[PDB]
Amino acid sequence: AGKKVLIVYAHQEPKSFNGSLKNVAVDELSRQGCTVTVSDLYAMNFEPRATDKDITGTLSNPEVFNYGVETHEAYKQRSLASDITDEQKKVREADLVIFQFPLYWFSVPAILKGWMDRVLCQGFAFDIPGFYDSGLLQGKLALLSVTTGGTAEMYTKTGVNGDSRYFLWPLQHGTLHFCGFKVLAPQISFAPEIASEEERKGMVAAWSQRLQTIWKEEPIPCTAHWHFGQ
Amino acid sequence: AGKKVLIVYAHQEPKSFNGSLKNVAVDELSRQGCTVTVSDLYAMNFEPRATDKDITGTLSNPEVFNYGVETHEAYKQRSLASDITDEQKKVREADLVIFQFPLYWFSVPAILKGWMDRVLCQGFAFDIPGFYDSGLLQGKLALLSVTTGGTAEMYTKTGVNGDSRYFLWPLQHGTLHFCGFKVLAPQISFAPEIASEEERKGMVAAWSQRLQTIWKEEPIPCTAHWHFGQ
Ligand SMILES: Cc1cc2nc3c(=O)[nH]c(=O)nc-3n(C[C@H](O)[C@H](O)[C@H](O)COP(=O)(O)OP(=O)(O)OC[C@H]3O[C@@H](n4cnc5c(N)ncnc54)[C@H](O)[C@@H]3O)c2cc1C
Ligand SMILES: Cc1cc2nc3c(=O)[nH]c(=O)nc-3n(C[C@H](O)[C@H](O)[C@H](O)COP(=O)(O)OP(=O)(O)OC[C@H]3O[C@@H](n4cnc5c(N)ncnc54)[C@H](O)[C@@H]3O)c2cc1C
Ligand SMILES: COc1cc2c(C)cc(=O)[nH]c2c(OC)c1OC
Ligand SMILES: COc1cc2c(C)cc(=O)[nH]c2c(OC)c1OC
Ligand SMILES: [Zn+2]
Ligand SMILES: [Zn+2]
Repeated sequence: AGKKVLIVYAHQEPKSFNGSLKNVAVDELSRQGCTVTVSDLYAMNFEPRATDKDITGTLSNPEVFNYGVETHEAYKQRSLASDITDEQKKVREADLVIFQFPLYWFSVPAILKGWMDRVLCQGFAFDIPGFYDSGLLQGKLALLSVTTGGTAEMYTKTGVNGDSRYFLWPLQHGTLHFCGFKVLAPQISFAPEIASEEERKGMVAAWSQRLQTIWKEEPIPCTAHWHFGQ
Repeated sequence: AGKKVLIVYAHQEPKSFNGSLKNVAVDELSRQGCTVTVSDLYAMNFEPRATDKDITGTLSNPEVFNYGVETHEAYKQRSLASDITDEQKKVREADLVIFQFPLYWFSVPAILKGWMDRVLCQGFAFDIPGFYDSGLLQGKLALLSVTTGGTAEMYTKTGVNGDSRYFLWPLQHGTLHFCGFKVLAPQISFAPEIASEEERKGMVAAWSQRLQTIWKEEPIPCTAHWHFGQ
């Protein structure tokens, strides 16, 4: 039915497993009659650096640059760079934001980290006060769809990498919940490179099949308990 | 002495509290007679995107681009882009790598994420085998000197942000420990912007004092227990 989805996609190679997961999301959401938009960050040469080029107006303090102060004021005055406002319009319209990426250093690739740093500015995504459950993107859903090099077993509490949920914390809690998003359970596609060709097709099908009923899902409780236990 | 230090610094404004912290680290380590080098990433316009420009010459598989495979092959065949190779020479020579940055979204700014993603490549920082305790940079020390916008009290386990140690995990453990580093206790300068002209000088002065005895320090046990445990 009547939903708008933004997929923020961070992989260099269209033929990759990430590209397959993004393409199946588009195909299935499209099939459902949803509105779908993809921000293909590498193809867009998306600027990840937080710099003074992100404000085009008179600086609030031209003597000592403070990226958070200057972008907050620029957002209110409409003087942010247009690549930022282009992504902001997509997020604003979206009911669900899916992030599709390979795990780099237990986190997002820098090009996507740059999307979070620059697009989710004060005034647009949160305010002080106006964060966590009162964040400005309240009402919207977010979902991380992550691929890893490590196996599910490496990503357990007693495994070497620790539990998968541990690395989710700065993303689900520190970023998405902070901006007010309700967070759907992560899609984690373990070790596609080590899996067989059929185990891969299976992981792509499993994502497609989940997407069929994504509008029926409740979010996670995005708490310290959920991520860490005890 | 005879020790080498690399400071990887990620802040746009030389007059910032981050800039002050970097400058006192240069001043004090220089005073002790250490060899000191600073990678000032915003001044270098450091590239954060992981792309096929990171390999010069021609590719291992030009049909399907795999960043990890290609940069592993390029490292071995000495055909990585010169910005990467320049940083790897700094790291190879360094006995201690200090990361100086403001926390962005419970993590490093994207410009710094990009240095970790691009410089810490397979064959250089890690391989199979050679990770965690046996990572390729074993013997070297690493230290995160982070400033935050939130207060220490927000960064307690039952506070709004959770324990600081929770966000340190993907950086200290998933990145630095993985590559072989012994991780020195992070230096966390909580909410400098809400603090006095002093308190701030207190904070800078304490970073300078800690640096006096930095070579006597023992690394933290970089384990799940240290980050999450009882
Ligand atoms: C800087 C860097 C940091 C990293 N850090 C981490 C980390 O911290 N933790 C960790 O676990 N991993 C890490 N990795 C590894 C990375 O997460 C994995 O390599 C990545 O997740 C694999 O996803 P991919 O799309 O690149 O896989 P691909 O190699 O593209 O996928 C595997 C295979 O599936 C094929 N395929 C594509 N579509 C389909 C389909 N329709 N059906 C069947 N097969 C298909 C592909 O062509 C390929 O042959 C890191 C990698 C780099 C480069
Ligand atoms: C995208 C983004 C994401 C963020 N995400 C997070 C997050 O997840 N969690 C979080 O807690 N915060 C977050 N922050 C806020 C950020 O971490 C802090 O704003 C930053 O850490 C403050 O350090 P600074 O150097 O930038 O401060 P400054 O503003 O430069 O420091 C405060 C004052 O100290 C002055 N000063 C400089 N040198 C000295 C000195 N020698 N002695 C005394 N004073 C001096 C400065 O001029 C200034 O007036 C985020 C910010 C942005 C922009
Ligand atoms: C930094 O690169 C990689 C890092 C990791 C880390 C930190 C943990 C892990 O379990 N697997 C990895 C991996 O896959 C085997 C990588 O390369 C593909
Ligand atoms: C994205 O920006 C900010 C984010 C945070 C987060 C996630 C937690 C926190 O405790 N403080 C923050 C902060 O300091 C006021 C920021 O700067 C405005
Ligand atoms: Zn949460
Ligand atoms: Zn560790």
